[PDB]
Order: sequence, then C-alpha cells, then structure tokens
Amino acid sequence: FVEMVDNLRGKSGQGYYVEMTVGSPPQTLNILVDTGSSNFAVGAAPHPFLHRYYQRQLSSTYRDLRKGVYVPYTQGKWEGELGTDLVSIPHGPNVTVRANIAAITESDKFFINGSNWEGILGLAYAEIARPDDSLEPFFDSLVKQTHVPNLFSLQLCGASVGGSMIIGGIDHSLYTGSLWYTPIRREWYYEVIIVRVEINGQDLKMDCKEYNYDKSIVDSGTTNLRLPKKVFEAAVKSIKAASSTEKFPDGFWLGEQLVCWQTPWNIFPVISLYLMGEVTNQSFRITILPQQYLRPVDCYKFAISQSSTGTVMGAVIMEGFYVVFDRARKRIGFAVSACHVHDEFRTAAVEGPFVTLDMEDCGYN
Ligand SMILES: CC(=O)N[C@@H](Cc1ccc(F)cc1)[C@H](O)CN[C@H]1CC2(CCC2)Oc2ncc(CC(C)(C)C)cc21
Repeated sequence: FVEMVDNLRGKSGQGYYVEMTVGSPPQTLNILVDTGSSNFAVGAAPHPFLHRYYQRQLSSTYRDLRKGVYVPYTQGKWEGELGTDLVSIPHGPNVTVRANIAAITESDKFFINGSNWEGILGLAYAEIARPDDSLEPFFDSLVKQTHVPNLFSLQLCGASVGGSMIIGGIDHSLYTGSLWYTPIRREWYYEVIIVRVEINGQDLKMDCKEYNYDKSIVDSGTTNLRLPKKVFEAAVKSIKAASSTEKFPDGFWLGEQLVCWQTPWNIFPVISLYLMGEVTNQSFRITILPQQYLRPVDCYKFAISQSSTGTVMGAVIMEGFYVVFDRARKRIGFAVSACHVHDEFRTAAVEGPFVTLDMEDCGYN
C-alpha cells in the first residue's frame, strides 16, 4: 500500500487533505478528509480564498440531480447543488467511481483563508448525510462499485502536517505493537464508548456515562480532544497538579496564551482513555503524551478543550495513533503510530486487555 503512504498534507489547525480528481477530463482538487461527516462537497465557484474549484461545465460525465443541499458544521456552513460525476484518488486505489458531489455555490465561514483545500470528504455513514440518508456517501459508493475492501485507515502525523490515508487496507509499517479494536456503537458518526479516564494513572471516579453524553466519536475534521464540561475541568485540575513545578497562566489552559522554552517534557502527565473492547467485560486503553495535547504554534498550545455534543476524539487523539476504520466489522482499531512525536523516556501507548464491568451502561440511550 506504499502508493498511498504519505498522501495526506495540511497545515496545523487547518485539517488534513488528500488529492482527488473529479469529472472527465479529471480536475485535480485538494479535499479535507473528515471522518466526522458524510457529505462529499467541493467548491464550485470562484471564492477568493480558493486555489481552484470544480467547474461542472468542463465535465462530460457530470449529471445534475436538481436538488439543493445545506450543511452546517460546528462552525461553517455551505450550500450547494447535488450532482454525480466520476471520481479518483491519484495516490489511492487504482479505480474510478461515480459519486454524489455537492457543488458548493454559497458558503459561510467554511473555507479557511490561506488554506490549500477546496472541498471536504465526509467519510462517515449515510445516516448523517444531508439532505437525508438516501444520499449515498462517497465511501459506500466506492465499496459497492469496486473490489476495494470496506476499510480505511488513518495515520495523522501532525507548520505543515503530513500523514497517510490507506484506502481498502492496513499498512503494518505505519504502526508498532498490536491493533486494539473498539466497537462502532452505531453507524452514523464513528461512535464508540469510552469507559474510563485517567490522568497520569489516576481515575476520575466519574459515572462513565459522563464520558459519552450524548456520544463519543472519532473525528478527523476536529482538531481538539473535546471533552464534556465536568470531564474537562477535572482533567486540567489533574494536569495542572502533576505539572505544578512551573507556574502557568490561566490563558494557557483556556487555550489562549502560549508557553515558550528554548521543553521539560516529563513535567507533563500522560492522558488515558479506556475504550470498550471486543469481548464482554474486556476493555483496552489508549494513552497520549504531552507531545500530543500540546500543539506547537519553541512554543506550545494546550489542545484539550471543552465540548457540548459529546466527546470528540479529534486530531489531538488521532495523532498519537494509527486508526483503522474497520467498517466491515463495525469496529475501530487503535495502535501506536510509528510517526507520533515521542521521547527517549516515553511513548504514546495502547494496551489491554483490562477488566471493566458494566460497559453498556456507559453510553447514553
Ligand atoms: C471543527 C468542525 O466542525 N469540523 C467539521 C468539518 C470541517 C468544517 C469546517 C472546516 F473549516 C474544516 C473541517 C467536522 O465535520 C465536524 N464533525 C462533527 C463533530 C460534531 C458532532 C459532535 C461534534 O459536530 C458536528 N456537527 C455537524 C456536523 C455536520 C453534519 C452534517 C454531519 C451534522 C458534523 C459534526
């Protein structure tokens, strides 16, 4: 799968993109890779921020669906016209498929000024597609029309970022140790269940329901580890305590201020999420280093932040790990990334099995 290794580019805070082609003849575009949504959408008009855009008039294979589509994210909304056309990933599998494409014709605080991407690839399930679940998501179309296995994996490497999207398989060269899998609780977002949390090794004795209210998801289109309220205060409480030996401003834990050195790494704790495992009463844990939740912006940004719609395991989480979206078996795999920025002293980690009871009662119903 070395054809696909290192096919992801980006800039810190601006997402990860892959090169795609649309229409005949092929128009090359950079497309943000987003496991947190299920629309395939590309700029189709000359918005001043865009390096390029989809020009339907140039395409033999374009077909109008004569439906409008609207999509608001956490922030950012766009509106568009649905169509289908032929699509390829040059540094991906050797195929071409007909896919739904939203030609973005109006947007609001969506495109990033200074970014080098022109669209977004929603990789999650139909259930959350707009206007509705009859709009077959890209990856569903990819699997139905080719012999590409129903699986993709992400090694997000973390001012320029790099990484790999392996479509249809796994590249064992992108990780060390063993993959550990957690069930996809439901096929809409990539929903999982967190069952326990630990800073430097200390539990938080919270009802595990507080971790998955109203959901926990794996989202590559989100930068931060985003915890619910209770959970966020508790974890800074614990990190501020473990790291107290150097005084840090309040702006820095709000993610406003910066720290600058010429970096006492082991001043800072590891953070640990236990995930529901494959077997009744068995879990595993994933552990991130300071080198993960501290975003280089020799200065650093605290990258854990409060949330509101559930836990979101964003690039802060995913940059420590190789993440396998095993859609065929309703599960997501985590393994230590071979590219994660580590340490002579420490590493990010994933280990098990652990015994943890009542893992069902952990997710909101
Ligand atoms: C930070 C952010 O919102 N990133 C988005 C993609 C994105 C948007 C703009 C941008 F400039 C870069 C990436 C992700 O798609 C967010 N993913 C989840 C993340 C959550 C779900 C829990 C937090 O909020 C979302 N709300 C709406 C959508 C779109 C929908 C059509 C599926 C309802 C998705 C999400």
